[PDB]
Amino acid sequence: MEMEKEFEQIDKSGSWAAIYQDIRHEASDFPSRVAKLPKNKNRNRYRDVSPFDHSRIKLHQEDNDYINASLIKMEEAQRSYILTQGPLPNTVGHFWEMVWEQKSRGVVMLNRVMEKGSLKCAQYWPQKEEKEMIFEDTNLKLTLISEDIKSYYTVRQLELENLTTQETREILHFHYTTWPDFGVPESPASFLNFLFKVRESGSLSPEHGPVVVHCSAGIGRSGTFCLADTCLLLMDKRKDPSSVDIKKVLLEMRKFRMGLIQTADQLRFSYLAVIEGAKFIMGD
Repeated sequence: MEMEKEFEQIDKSGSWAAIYQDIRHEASDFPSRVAKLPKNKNRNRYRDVSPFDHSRIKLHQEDNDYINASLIKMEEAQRSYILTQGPLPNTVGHFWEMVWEQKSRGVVMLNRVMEKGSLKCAQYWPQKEEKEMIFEDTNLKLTLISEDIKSYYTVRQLELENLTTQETREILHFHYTTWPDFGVPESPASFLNFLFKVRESGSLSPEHGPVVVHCSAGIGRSGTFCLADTCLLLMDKRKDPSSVDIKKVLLEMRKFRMGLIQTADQLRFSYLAVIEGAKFIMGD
């Protein structure tokens, strides 16, 4: 069923809450035993959001290999993503260790450091060229190279240095700065424009490790980003684009991380973004 017609059907009947609850009911449940060990309590931002054991990212260190992050591997679309929580004061060094070990090119950030008067993630990158950051626990140095501030997003060039080997890499930071404190955007135009800028940079492409994407918990805005991308890519690839079923794609992605798409308003926005974005994929 063409999603655009499905969309008007749900909208006129006002059943978004009922659709969303069906998804929550049918979603996978796998163990997350490592996340729940007592030695990891200060590595989790929220008690109710954990990576499944089968899909978690492992840090390459013998001490403690745990980080709240998951590998979402989309086999038909041929895309992979790492979804993670906003880093905590005690995990900023683990976060950049993961970026290094997984060979990522880009970091995608969908929240502000402070929202609703409260801190949603640590200030984990440097704000001035001449004031670099050193992560002593993981032996990394991070320097701000340049910054381009636009009306709806900021793109930063960063240099990450492995202090053990003195290798350096360029990391691109894509920061969407205008998601509202409550609710979802009224139009998907600026979110789609952001997604295409990430794509154009090479950060989503198979010559690099998976992109790292995060918000505060790493499941809501982050889920919207990867669901819209994968759905638009499948519409590009298939003979019949109307065969793409966003609810089935979302359930496949929830085999790899719990809770993706947090509200019925986020589900509706995901539909809207894919519908409007297809009016470029089909050729515009």
